[PDB]
Amino acid sequence: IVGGQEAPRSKWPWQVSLRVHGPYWMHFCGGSLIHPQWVLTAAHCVGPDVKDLAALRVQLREQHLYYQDQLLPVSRIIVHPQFYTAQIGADIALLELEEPVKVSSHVHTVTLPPASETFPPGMPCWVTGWGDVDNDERLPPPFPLKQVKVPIMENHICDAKYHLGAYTGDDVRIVRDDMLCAGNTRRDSCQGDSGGPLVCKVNGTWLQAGVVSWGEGCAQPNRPGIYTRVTYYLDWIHHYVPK
Amino acid sequence: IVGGQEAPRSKWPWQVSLRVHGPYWMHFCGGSLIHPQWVLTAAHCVGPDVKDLAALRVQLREQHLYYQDQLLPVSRIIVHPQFYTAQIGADIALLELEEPVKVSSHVHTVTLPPASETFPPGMPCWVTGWGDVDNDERLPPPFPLKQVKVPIMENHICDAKYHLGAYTGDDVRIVRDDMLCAGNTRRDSCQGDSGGPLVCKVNGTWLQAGVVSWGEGCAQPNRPGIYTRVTYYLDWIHHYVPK
Amino acid sequence: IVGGQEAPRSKWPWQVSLRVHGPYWMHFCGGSLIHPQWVLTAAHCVGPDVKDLAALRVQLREQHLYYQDQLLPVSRIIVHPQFYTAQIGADIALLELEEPVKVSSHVHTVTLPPASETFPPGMPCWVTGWGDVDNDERLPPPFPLKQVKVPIMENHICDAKYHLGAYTGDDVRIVRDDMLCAGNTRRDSCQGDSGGPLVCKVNGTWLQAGVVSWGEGCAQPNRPGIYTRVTYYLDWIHHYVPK
Amino acid sequence: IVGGQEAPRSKWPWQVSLRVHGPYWMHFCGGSLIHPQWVLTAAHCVGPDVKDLAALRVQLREQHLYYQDQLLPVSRIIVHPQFYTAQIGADIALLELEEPVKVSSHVHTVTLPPASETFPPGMPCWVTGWGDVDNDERLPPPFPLKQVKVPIMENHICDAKYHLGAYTGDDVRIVRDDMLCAGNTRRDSCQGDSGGPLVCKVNGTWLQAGVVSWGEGCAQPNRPGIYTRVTYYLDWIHHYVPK
Ligand SMILES: NCc1cccc(C2CCN(C(=O)c3cccc(NC(=O)[C@@]4(C5(O)CCC5)OC5(CCC5)[C@](O)(C(=O)Nc5cccc(C(=O)N6CCC(c7cccc(CN)c7)CC6)c5)O4)c3)CC2)c1
Ligand SMILES: NCc1cccc(C2CCN(C(=O)c3cccc(NC(=O)[C@@]4(C5(O)CCC5)OC5(CCC5)[C@](O)(C(=O)Nc5cccc(C(=O)N6CCC(c7cccc(CN)c7)CC6)c5)O4)c3)CC2)c1
Repeated sequence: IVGGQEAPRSKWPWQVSLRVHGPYWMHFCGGSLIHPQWVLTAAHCVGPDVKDLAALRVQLREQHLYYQDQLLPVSRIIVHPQFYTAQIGADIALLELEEPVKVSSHVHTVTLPPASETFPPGMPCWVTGWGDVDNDERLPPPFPLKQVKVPIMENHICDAKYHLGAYTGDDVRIVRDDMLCAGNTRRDSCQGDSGGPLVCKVNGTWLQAGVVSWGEGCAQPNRPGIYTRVTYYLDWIHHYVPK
Repeated sequence: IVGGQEAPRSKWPWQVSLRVHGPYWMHFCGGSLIHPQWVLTAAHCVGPDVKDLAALRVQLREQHLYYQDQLLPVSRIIVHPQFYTAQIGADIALLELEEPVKVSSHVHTVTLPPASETFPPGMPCWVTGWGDVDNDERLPPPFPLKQVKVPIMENHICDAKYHLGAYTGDDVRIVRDDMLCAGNTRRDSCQGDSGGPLVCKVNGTWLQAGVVSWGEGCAQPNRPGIYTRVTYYLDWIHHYVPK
Repeated sequence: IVGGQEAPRSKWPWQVSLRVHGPYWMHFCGGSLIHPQWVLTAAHCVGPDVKDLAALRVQLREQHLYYQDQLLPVSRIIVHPQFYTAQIGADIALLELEEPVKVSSHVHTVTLPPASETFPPGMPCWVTGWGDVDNDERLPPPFPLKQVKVPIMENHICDAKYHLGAYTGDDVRIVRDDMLCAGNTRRDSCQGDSGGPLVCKVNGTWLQAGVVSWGEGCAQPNRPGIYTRVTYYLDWIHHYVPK
Repeated sequence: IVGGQEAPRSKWPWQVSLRVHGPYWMHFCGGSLIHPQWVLTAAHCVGPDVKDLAALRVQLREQHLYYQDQLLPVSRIIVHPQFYTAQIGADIALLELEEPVKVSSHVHTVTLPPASETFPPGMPCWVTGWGDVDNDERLPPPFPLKQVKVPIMENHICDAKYHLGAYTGDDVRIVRDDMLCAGNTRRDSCQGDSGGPLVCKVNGTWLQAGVVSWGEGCAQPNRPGIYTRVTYYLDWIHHYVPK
């Protein structure tokens, strides 16, 4: 998270950290608890090549990575079959947990938006995670969960911005219809935030609008952060995740 | 180049080295001289973001990088407008030199294929460059130009290999019709070879079939190297480069 | 620490962590609390060049680095005047804190040896710290304090091992009389343990025999760890540190 | 070499490069040809631990490393038995070549000073090599031999300078009597120059005054480069090297 600050302990009860087996169970991506037994993340965190389920675990909301881990095994990785790279799209994946989580005030699910939900441009939304604090700058120990408020932008404007200073033809699309953009040169998601949630409080209720997916670096001029647009994939989500 | 040998001095008179300004004019991609004032290379070497032309030079064929440099400045970078990433495609670009070079047996242009040539399996094809000699393994000093003979694999066969060990659905095409595949687990291009030529000998004349573009790693199982298919982009090249 | 285990919370109440200012207050050496206003450490951690005091803090015993920091500023760095490099010797220094700390069962001083104690082989001695767990292998998050029991080797025996596999003449002393040797190819201190304590239990009271100083690598054949011999420098310590 | 420039091809005919076996025969230290069959270098290049002679080779004067190597095997490494570290001293070593070199105008020996030679303070002397061009800044390809003129300083002044900004007692010697200092914050030797020569033209004749040994970094304030003083070790040199 670039430009953010450390979250309050009572916020973001759905944030999860994805861990890979090595010298220690290292954080490599975020995710969100969308059902007691399912985590929503980015395909590129876990694909497109098949990975060993035994080398993946999930950690539910922690204020500081690694301090009090209680790592959870995964029973299935479901990567959207249309995924090959983030810039092509379909950058979305589910992780089925071995057990359903017992939810509490502190750890519980996020609400998915209705299909008809229109997150208007400029709506203040929040992105969270334990990623880099700027380009090639790791989050320091003790690894606090960070948050930053990022305004939604229209795809047409996000696409336009990505063409400024690029050779790509102005009619050749960069920001696809299954993506969603937010952020600016002061506030953005970054590497290691991928897979985590972009949430908007709509009339009092938090909804997950996006999954951190890509961008050209972090908080660079005319390069806002790009997310997988949750409404676009609700039908695929609900093919696996009970409603 | 993986599994090469050092090229003989008399071979590959069209090979060029693209240099970026820093503590020294460092090689980052290859190219090919296709006219006395024009180099063909990969878009991803110079795009999709617009670069300062002053920080780019071209070196004509050299047997060892850096030892006898005579760097040439570039007047225009022209990147295919459909280009955004190598995985999507249109990974092709042109550099116009500030001056026409003088040709000789030593240093001369490569012939572009006619539109009809498909370069089927069994064609004798070579890829050349100053790239890594294996995954994350630099070409050592004195940086000789290397070559390797690479077997062509039909696109559909290549596409199918790319799906092995992947989550991506089998009907979601990875290897696109503007690409071409060549190489195996012994013989491949690698990072720093990008933008260089894949040339095949057809009725006694070397024709540039491909531009080194991407792959999953270098000489990895089921992951042949991928090249931009030059025939696809002849009309575009001809918008800029004279007969 | 090589071949350790994580220390129990109730052990080693004198262990401290020395921090340097940067993107975060990063651990670079250990120390020991020998009086409420004084930390003992290795000269090479803070010398021989004079450092900005403002860029140095001390952390009192912590079970995991960084998670619950309460950093303390230092008023004086006092480095043994004979010190230039750890191989020459006098690898010993004192930090005076700006305030006296409050002691407890949790956090308290270590007892210095009487001048007469030699710490011969077979004494039960432990070394503790937050250093590497093997050569070029960091302690992973969550950075627990580690301990390992290390066998003492008499100086002359140690000196003789240091000559094995070396060109240095056998009568040119390597392991000096102000050093002490402990450890083997399973059990050793390592980088980032420097300045921390080697403590041995003598008639029911833990005495600090040594300050982690140097070695050829960590747990390498014929290369036990080398510590500054605290008895050697008692008079110097007592110039500064009260009874 | 810091602050220098590329040498003329006709200068420094005695410079040699020491090579270690790996992915390529990499330069790691310099040396000087002091007899047709002997190279003078620094002990720390090849010691104090014993190394495999099969993994060492010598390269005679090259204008650019690696371009035209003709590597020579070594028949014996003689490390001064008083050597353990550069800061202690005796940082001098000989390498006996498998064959005597046929000397020429281009490649030939340097003259050793008489024992009585006094290189006065301020005498302009030259240091050469293929080392770093500043702290942690490698010499770029194509690796030209560099030179820099460095004035000799008296040991007493060099020692004094190393005490400025240090905790080491002003009467505790840092720059020993078997060392010699030269250089300043604009001109110095650096890492990878170790083992090479410091030469002074005395009344028309080049003599080797020093062997590059150590310093605190390169071209840092009050930290001139430190060399092994050749006159000090003439008797040891001439114990092995014919006169
Ligand atoms: N043997 C043939 C041959 C010949 C020559 C060269 C090679 C190479 C090709 C590359 N390669 C692969 O294995 C490889 C394979 C398949 C796909 C890819 N490409 C990628 O997936 C990737 C990545 O995006 C994944 C991590 C980088 O790598 C590519 C291919 C060459 C570079 C790329 O197309 C690429 O780098 N994409 C890209 C495109 C646009 C922006 C960014 C970028 O700036 N990022 C940093 C910021 C980050 C981010 C994360 C979270 C949030 C934000 C928002 N602030 C941003 C997103 C990525 C990255 O895609 C690489 C190694 C060998 C092989
Ligand atoms: N298991 C016990 C244990 C516990 C804690 C820690 C460890 C470590 C200890 C260090 N270690 C060794 O293997 C080791 C072993 C023996 C000796 C040494 N020391 C050295 O020889 C060295 C070097 O000087 C050799 C390269 C660095 O390393 C030391 C020991 C700790 C650091 C040192 O004392 C040291 O660094 N010396 C030093 C002293 C003064 C200046 C410079 C320096 O700034 N240099 C950079 C510039 C360079 C230079 C080259 C050419 C020309 C110039 C002139 N401009 C300068 C010279 C070195 C370096 O000596 C290191 C790894 C494990 C082990």
